[PDB]
Amino acid sequence: YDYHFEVNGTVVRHKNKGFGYMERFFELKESCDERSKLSKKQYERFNALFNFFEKNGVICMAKDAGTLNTSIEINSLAYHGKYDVMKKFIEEQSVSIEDDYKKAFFLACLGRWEESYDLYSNIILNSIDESNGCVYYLSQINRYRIYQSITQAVTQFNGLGLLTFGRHYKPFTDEFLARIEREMTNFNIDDLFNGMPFEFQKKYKILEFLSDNQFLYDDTVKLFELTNKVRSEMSEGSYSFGMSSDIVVLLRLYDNLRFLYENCLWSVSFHEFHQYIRNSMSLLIEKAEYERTRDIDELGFSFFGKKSGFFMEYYDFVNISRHFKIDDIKNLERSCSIDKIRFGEQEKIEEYLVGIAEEITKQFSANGMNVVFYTQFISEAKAALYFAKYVKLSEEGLGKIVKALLFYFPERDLDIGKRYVWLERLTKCNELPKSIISIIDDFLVLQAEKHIDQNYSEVSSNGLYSRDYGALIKHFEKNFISKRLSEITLCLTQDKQKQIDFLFKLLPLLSTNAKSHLLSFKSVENINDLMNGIRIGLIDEFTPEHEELIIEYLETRKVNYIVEKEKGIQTFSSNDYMSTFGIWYFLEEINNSKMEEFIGMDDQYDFFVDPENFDYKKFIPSWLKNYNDKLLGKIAGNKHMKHHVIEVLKERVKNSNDKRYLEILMNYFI
Amino acid sequence: CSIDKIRFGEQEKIEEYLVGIAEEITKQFSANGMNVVFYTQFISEAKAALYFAKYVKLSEEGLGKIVKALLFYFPERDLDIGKRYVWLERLTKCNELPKSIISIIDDFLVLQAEKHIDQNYSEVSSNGLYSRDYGALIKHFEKNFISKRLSEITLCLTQDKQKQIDFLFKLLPLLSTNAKSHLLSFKSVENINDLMNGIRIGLIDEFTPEHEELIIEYLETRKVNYIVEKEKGIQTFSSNDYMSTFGIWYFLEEINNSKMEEFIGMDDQYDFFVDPENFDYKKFIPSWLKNYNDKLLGKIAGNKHMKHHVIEVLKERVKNSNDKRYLEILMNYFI
Repeated sequence: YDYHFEVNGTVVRHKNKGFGYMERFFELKESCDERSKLSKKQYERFNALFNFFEKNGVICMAKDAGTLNTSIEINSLAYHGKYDVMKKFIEEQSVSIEDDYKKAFFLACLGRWEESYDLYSNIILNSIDESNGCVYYLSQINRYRIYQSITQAVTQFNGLGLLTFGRHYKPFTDEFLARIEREMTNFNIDDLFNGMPFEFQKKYKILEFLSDNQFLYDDTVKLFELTNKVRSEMSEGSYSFGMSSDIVVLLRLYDNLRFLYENCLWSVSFHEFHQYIRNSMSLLIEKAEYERTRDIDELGFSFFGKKSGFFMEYYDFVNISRHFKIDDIKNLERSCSIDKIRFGEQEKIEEYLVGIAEEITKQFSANGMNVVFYTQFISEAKAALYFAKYVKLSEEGLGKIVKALLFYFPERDLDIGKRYVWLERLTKCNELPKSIISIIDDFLVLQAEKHIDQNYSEVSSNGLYSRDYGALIKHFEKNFISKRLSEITLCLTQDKQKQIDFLFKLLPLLSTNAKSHLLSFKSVENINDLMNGIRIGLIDEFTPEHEELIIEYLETRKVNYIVEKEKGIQTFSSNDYMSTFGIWYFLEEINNSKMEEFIGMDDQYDFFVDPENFDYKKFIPSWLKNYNDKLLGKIAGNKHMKHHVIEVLKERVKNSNDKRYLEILMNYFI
Repeated sequence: CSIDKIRFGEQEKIEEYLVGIAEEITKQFSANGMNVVFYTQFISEAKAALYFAKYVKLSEEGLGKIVKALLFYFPERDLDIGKRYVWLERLTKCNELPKSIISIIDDFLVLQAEKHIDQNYSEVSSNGLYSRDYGALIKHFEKNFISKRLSEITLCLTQDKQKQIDFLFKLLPLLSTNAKSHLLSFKSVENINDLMNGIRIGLIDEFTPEHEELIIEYLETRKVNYIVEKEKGIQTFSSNDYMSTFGIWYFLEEINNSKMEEFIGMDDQYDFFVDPENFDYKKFIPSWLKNYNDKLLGKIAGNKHMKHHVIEVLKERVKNSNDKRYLEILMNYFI
């Protein structure tokens, strides 16, 4: 406790009433004349210290305070996702025990935990020379955190991991758990630092914090204090002023990532460390929304135009891609406008996104699925391709990304509906060239080659099916036709049942001889195809067979929920057809005057049909996020709906962090 | 969060903790023994407990002890007069101000009317809230209120005592009819600054048409002076003039002279309220809505002569700049 060593590189003295020795050391640094007044045996020791503080980024004190720059370098292969380079490092003869400690970390990052548990164990038996407990102590910790990772894996593999993994996997044999359970029983992680020689203690005191949560505590308290200071500064007008709250948050985050990855500590894979980076980055992105919107005069234009959390680099993309979940990112997409946040280093990011797509192919196409690695890696692969919306990628890099997100991605963790959500996000900073549409068209002819049996369906959670992949094609290029889809339409018969419905949903993609031959084979006979007909652009003016069947479905609904309420069941907006009927009646697409008797089936349907009768207490505010441009124009034209739903928007502007509700209010309703 | 949407229970024994805060204040400033070590940590608890008592329901008998410790016995180095009003107003959210507390707030205005026999005492505030606001707090919860001890001080008044002139005039609607009759007899009007210094600051409310005849005479000669200032190059006059007070009292019908439109365009701000139809909105800076009070923003809610213009000119900063207080104007006193 003789000095504060702040995160910028400066030194402020505290609890030092004696002599000031770090005062002397930087007077010896920048003055070569006072140098060589030393001895000879104490001069080769000086070249170690100048190399040491240059690595750790310690600069002169607060008196001679130079302008320090915000830079970071993590020279760790596991941080950058160099998966092939680690496999060529593991399949190589090790020289030292310091190279054994890195392979046991590189196996553990590759999900090869049964080998890393063994490889950490060989370090423990070979680290006998007392050169330093630094190898022996940090391997006891990393092994016990592997065993904690195995034990919570076999609880979620032989336990919950049957219906969510596809089978009852046993990636760890019973002979393995019969070995690792008795070895790690009677092993106290609190007794590891205290049972360790006195040469290790008071020479490695900073490593005692790795046995429990107190290596995160000094940064957790600072993160909670500076969050309230930023949220007070975001409301009181003050920007980032000098050494502000943003750079202190960023540099502590970078020191934690660089201590843990360079020293190969397996604490990188905690939940509590993934929570620290998540709350450290979500504060900096929230402060970045406030520094981009510029209000005050020229004092702040020089203060921070866009730096210290206001600009994004390669190291910031990787932290969000690895340490967030998707609902974590889905928070910030409406609290912040990340599309307005400039992402730099967009060529180093492109090497990261290609390496992930080229490590799904080497994991899900060939044999050896490696289900242990599949648990850890699939979150990072999901969040990287979800957050790849805002980077600008070249054509040779996007082709490996789309061809993995479509084909090689596993269906257990990403269904067919959560592929369209992320293929569409790759059209924000990109268009669809002729090389990416050809990959999507390679995927539609693969599913069409699997729709022979009627038993195969498309389990979609978002309601978005394999027809929307071709709808994303026809959004950009209207003049496109499909080759192999016009060849599969030659075989039309009653043999394969699922070829009937799937080829109908891709009608503008077909050719002239493909569309006419399909209409000669079949026609429309259900309103389910009518909902499919609007999405393919089939029928503009509905024939009165449809308007009969629109209210016929409503009449069967009037049969349905009356006898279903006696049994307690309900089909409220199951397939959203009657809700889509509600928009159709509201946009005056149906000229029937018989739906006044159908009022009283669903709350969404009662909103569109009789807004004077529908009490607006039952209105759900999320419905306004799902209405297009033309629908909100008619709501701006009404008087019955107009001056009442603003009170719903008035309680969502000042109580929800969703910035969409402000946009629906100011652009349409006022 | 929204702490008003949090229900508090055990209010029968939250009150007993808030009374015990009020007694330890009283046992340390009605008494001269101030243990300063205990003062360091107890006042931060006593400050926060009275601050966070906005969200409890108190009694009438238990609220008498809390208000007396807040107004009289709280130390001034921790609560100045600006902050005492911030917290007395917080105690009147869930507890509508009863007559036993209207007595105590009246006791506080008398006890500062007797602290200005010196001419050298100033209420060192920090929030821009002063003794006048406590009088507004009584008038808010009881309009038909006449303070028959502030009346019995402001009548016994002489022109030598100047500090209580600028103190009891700010507490004007609480005084009696005989008490206001004597009090107005010590201040009159001399020059064109004196026609509005005691009104635009003190609200003497001399709303006579002979008074406004000299006001429209001043801006007419200023319009003649504006022609002279236009020949000099700078057509704008002094910014310390009442250029905003021109039309705010005109649109709210405190100036009822018909010759106001003949002197249109004094320097910059005159043409807004006297003529919104023939008004150039490109010269209108919409940052002026900060300097408007609640009622003028409520007054322009029924202003159909600029209703197409005031909505868009407010959005031009709200949709672009990060103005958290301009957004509140669109929410409240607009639409």
